[PDB]
This record gives sequence, C-alpha cells and structure tokens, in this order.
Amino acid sequence: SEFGHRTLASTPALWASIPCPRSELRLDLVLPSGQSFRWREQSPAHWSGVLADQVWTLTQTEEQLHCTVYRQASRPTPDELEAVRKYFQLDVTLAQLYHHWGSVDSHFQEVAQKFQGVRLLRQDPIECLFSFICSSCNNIARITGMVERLCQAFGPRLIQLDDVTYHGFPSLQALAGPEVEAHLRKLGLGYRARYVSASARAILEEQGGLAWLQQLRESSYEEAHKALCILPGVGTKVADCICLMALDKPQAVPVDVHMWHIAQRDYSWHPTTSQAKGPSPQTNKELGNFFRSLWGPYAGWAQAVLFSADL
DNA sequence: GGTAGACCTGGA
DNA sequence: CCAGGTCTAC
Ligand SMILES: [Ca+2]
Ligand SMILES: [Ca+2]
Repeated sequence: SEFGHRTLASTPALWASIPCPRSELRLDLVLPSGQSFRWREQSPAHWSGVLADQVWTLTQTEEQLHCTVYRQASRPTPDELEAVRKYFQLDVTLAQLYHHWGSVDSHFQEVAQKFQGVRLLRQDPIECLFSFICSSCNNIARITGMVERLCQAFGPRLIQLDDVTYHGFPSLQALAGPEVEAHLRKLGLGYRARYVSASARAILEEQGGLAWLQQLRESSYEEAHKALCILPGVGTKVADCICLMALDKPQAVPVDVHMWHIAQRDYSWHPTTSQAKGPSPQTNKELGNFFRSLWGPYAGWAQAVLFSADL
C-alpha cells in the first residue's frame, strides 16, 4: 500500500487537489499525445512522470485535479501544486480559446465540440529540444521508447516505484560527454544519436550554454525560431515544436505532412506563393501563416485540438 | 537555387 | 528498400 504507484482511493491522506474542470483539461488527451513522452498511465486514469524534478501521479474527477508527489510522505504543499499549475498553463482558459477559434472557423466549430480539454504543456527547453530531435522520421511509440532509454542512460536517478526507476532528463554536459553517440546508437536512436551529441556540444561550446536557450523565452518567436535552427538536427518543424512547447510561443504552428492532410481535406487549402504543389520550405512556411492568420496568436494550440480530433 | 537522397532502422 | 524530418549535393 505504502509501495508502488499511489491511487486517489488507496492513499487519500497524500492527495491535494487543484480546482480544474475536465473541460479545461483532459490528461488522457494531452499526456500521451506527442507533447511530452515521459508520462505513463501506470494505473487506470492515473498518470505518473517527472515534473519539476520530482515524480508525480495525477488523476482527475470532474471539478478537481488530484496530485500526489514522491520526493517523509505527505500531501503536496501549496508551492508544489503551484508548479503543476504552471506546467499545465492553467491561467490560460480553454473555454475562451475554443470560443474564439470556433467563432472564426466553422470547421473548428463542429470538430472541437467532442474534444474539449486539449491544452499545451509548458515544458523545459532541453527536454523538448532533444525529445523533438528524436521525433524525426518517427512515431510517438518509438520516440517514447527512445527518450525513455536516453534518460535511463544519462539522466539523474530520482526514485523508484514498483519496478520503474524514474530519472530526470539528462543535463547538457551529460549529453555533450565523450562517446555519447556510440552509446545512443546502441539504444537504437540511429542517426538521431549524432544530432543529440552535436547539439549538446554546440550549445555549450558555441552558443553560450544553457542560458542561451533559456533567454529564447524572452526573445520574439521569429527571433527564437531562427536561433534554434542553428543547431544540428533542428529544422523548421522541430524549431516550431520547441517554440510552441517550451519557449512560450503559442502562435508557432509546426507544419508536417499531417497538418497538410488536415488542410486539404478540411479547408480545401492550396499553396499560393510557392510553386511547389506539395510540401517544401516555401509551402510549409505558407501553410503556417495560413493558420496563424486563421486562428490568431494561439494558432499553435488550435492545431493541437484539431490533431486530437483527427485521432 | 528549389529539389532528390542519405541518414538509422523498423515494417513493406 | 524507404519513409517524412533534417541536411546536402547540383
Ligand atoms: Ca538546422
Ligand atoms: Ca468541411
């Protein structure tokens, strides 16, 4: 009982709750949907993972979000739950965002009704950078497996629940270390093992370390996007993922073949400027402008919602 | 200078 | 053998 992953109904004295309606958030729609890859539904409706350098389990009812942290056991403190608030960017009201997109997009109107609770996670820049560098020519199941082994290999050991040992995401110096590539290739990352290693070294040995990456949150989206592309293994898509998911740039719209199919089938979209009939540097850039023009400042979040509905 | 092909490797 | 992302040879 005092062992393994906890459940709201088996260790109540250790569960604090954050007032949150299921319309404002649906863990089952945001946690395993390709944003973060370190969340596991260890037990039904219960999600465990590393947040703010600690292991947590989250489960929700209808008006509450129940949280328990694994650091002397005791329910989460005020400051701790506040961290969870920040991670789920709760001050950002979805009821308001859905109303807006819906009123300017009749297609979002219908489709979005059945998929409330989809928001964007405010992740850490490094985790995003390397997680998303691994996303190349890949899928969520495979990315998750890769990222899981990468953290098992180079991440600080946090704690152990049942037969699961949690690790923090690797630091920059860890990934920049000698022979990390050879080691990551043994973990099946393929050519992605090269980009991880190079970007780790590039940031530390050319860009001015961690702080460089951080400062991008205070930079403009167009400025932050251009910065990230410098890094080896980081293209336009990954740059937009990092901008949208870790650099507080909600108007960033990562364009990929998926978004393309949603554009042609749901909006009869066609490229205007670019002469390429299909995806290309020009056309994808154009597609991104289309949705930012369509949904506005949060075109990135709108996309998330549409991607889920398309699942 | 916009556009094929390789990069890893698991499915085709 | 080649994606579906990035990087590079014409
Ligand atoms: Ca690049
Ligand atoms: Ca339609």
